[PDB]
This record gives sequence, structure tokens and C-alpha cells, in this order.
Amino acid sequence: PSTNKHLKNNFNSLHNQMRKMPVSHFKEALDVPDYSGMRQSGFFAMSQGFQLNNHGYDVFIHARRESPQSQGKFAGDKFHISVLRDMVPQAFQALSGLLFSEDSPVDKWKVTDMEKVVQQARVSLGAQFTLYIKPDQENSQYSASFLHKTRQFIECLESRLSENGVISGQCPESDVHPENWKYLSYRNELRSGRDGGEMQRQALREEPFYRLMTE
Repeated sequence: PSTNKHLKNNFNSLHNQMRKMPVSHFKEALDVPDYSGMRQSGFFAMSQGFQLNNHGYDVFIHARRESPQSQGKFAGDKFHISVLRDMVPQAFQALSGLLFSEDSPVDKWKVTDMEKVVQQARVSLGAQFTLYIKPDQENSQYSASFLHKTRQFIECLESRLSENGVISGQCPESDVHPENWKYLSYRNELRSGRDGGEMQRQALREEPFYRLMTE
């Protein structure tokens, strides 16, 4: 059973299992680079077990856990965080403790390097952070506990940004999000494109992963 099919077949059950779990705690990493430090990554740097680099092919600074915590194969689920462009450094500082946390469910993420930007309004005026999520089990299926941890993490990011006074940016038309998410948005890259549209958004709202994160 594919990752997506497994979620679809067990939706209500997973949904009910998640509802009984306790608050997820994320120990915040203190010795972490600030936005400027991230840009200093170059060809290689390490921090809190995350390999860092910003050497060149794209407009982002990359972060990947050396010892991954999710053993399944990537199934396309990813999030974006949109804030005012000039607030990216502040937003990064507000979220670094969580992004580098030894308890974070995100093994891989990226943030736009504002100095490398050309005319990519999509990831500069919005969607400046990208979070990759992958099934935790070796069999590539999501466990209810991991889904809960992931939803709790995303809600933690939302709380942290609001608590720091960050203002939302331009949400990518390729993504979908409930009214209560002011900065976060979602899309599955295996079943959607970076080019938004009402058709795509209506299709994304039925993704079982998205439904488990919002309903």
C-alpha cells in the first residue's frame, strides 16, 4: 500500500488516534547560527547534527540531518512558511530553535538566501521556508504518533511567529491552507506543480495528509 493510499484507507482511525496524544515538546537548540550565519555555510558546515551548505545551484541555504529520524521514502508532503520579505531574518531567528531541535520531525528544510534572489517573487515575497516531511516507518507509512508530532510542530511554528510579531507574506497559489494558518501552507510535489490554480488547490485540499493536519 502506497503512503497516500494507507492514509486514505485509515483516515478516521489515524485522526482519532492523533486526538488522544499529549502535547509534543521540542527542546530548543541554543547554539544555532542566525540568518547571517546560515549564509556563511558555504560548501559545508555542521550545527546540531544538521549538515549545512549554501554554495550555489539554487537560491536557498540547505539543512539536512546527518542521522535522519524518518526512515521512509519521501512521499511529496511539504510545507512553506510565508512572511514579509524584510522580516525573514527575524522570522529565522524566531524559528531556529525549533528548526534545529533534536526533537523536530523535519530532517530536511531550506530557507531562501535573500542575497541570491533574482526575480523569484514566489519564494522571496512569500514561501521563504520549505519543510520536507517523509513517512517515519521503514515501510514508508506514516505512524499516528509521527503525524501528531508533525501537526504539533507546524502549529508550534505558527505560534512562534505570531508571538514574535511577524507579519504574513504572499502565500503561493500552488499551496492550500485553512483559515487558521496565517503563515503555513501545503502542497504535495508528487501530485501538483509550482504553478498554482483553483483546480490544483481544490485537488490538494483532498490530500489525506493535508486533511489529517487540519481537520
